[PDB]
Amino acid sequence: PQITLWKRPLVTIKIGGQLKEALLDTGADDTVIEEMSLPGRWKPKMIGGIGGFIKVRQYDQIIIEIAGHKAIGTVLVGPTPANIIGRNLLTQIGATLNF
Amino acid sequence: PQITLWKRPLVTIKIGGQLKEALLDTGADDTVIEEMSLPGRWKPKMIGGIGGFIKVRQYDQIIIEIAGHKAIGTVLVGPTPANIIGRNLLTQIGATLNF
Ligand SMILES: CC(C)CN(C[C@@H](O)[C@H](Cc1ccccc1)NC(=O)O[C@H]1CO[C@H]2OCC[C@H]21)S(=O)(=O)c1ccc(N)cc1
Ligand SMILES: [Cl-]
Repeated sequence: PQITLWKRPLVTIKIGGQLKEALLDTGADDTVIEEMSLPGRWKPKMIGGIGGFIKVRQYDQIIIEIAGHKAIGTVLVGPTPANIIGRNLLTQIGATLNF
Repeated sequence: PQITLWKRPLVTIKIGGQLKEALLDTGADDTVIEEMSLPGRWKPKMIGGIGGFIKVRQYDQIIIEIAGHKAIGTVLVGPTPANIIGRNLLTQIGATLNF
């Protein structure tokens, strides 16, 4: 779809078989999801944002559906203020910014 | 223009008579600019993201040119690690996310 920006660009995702709400976030390099149980191996990592750094679990090669579009890639799981879909997955679904 | 998301969606902006590079950020409600000495009145604000909150100065009705497109609106200034063009100004330049 074409998504205008008067409202937050919130979509439904499916991850680990579970539906969640997430924000399409062109300012995020990486995808960061709130704490949840997720099948797969993970590695400890840190990620920084506007306010500093947090600890996350890095899950590689996770299947995620984003507004009906399939991606398979890295998801960081940790205490984020919001579920954010970053460029690592937005590129997989063919998203571009246009003006 | 169309901006793909393989790389950070950085554009040149003009604000307070200075040129800067900034992210076109669909995940940001508001525009946040790295510390700079803007004239005029402001109001304190706190904004939160990954890692917690930062203190910023909220300036209203600030003129800002974004990739050659004029805009005017609220700009938050403070110790952000990135210049962030948020939805309050993305809408003014007619930006959409498309997939
Ligand atoms: C977390 C979002 C809901 C909100 N953020 C916008 C977001 O696009 C930031 C924007 C951003 C960009 C660079 C540095 C800090 C913040 N990106 C971000 O945190 O991405 C993280 C995940 O991937 C990594 O790549 C960038 C940092 C990491 S935010 O910068 O915290 C922010 C929060 C509150 C307001 N009012 C305005 C902006
Ligand atoms: Cl505004």
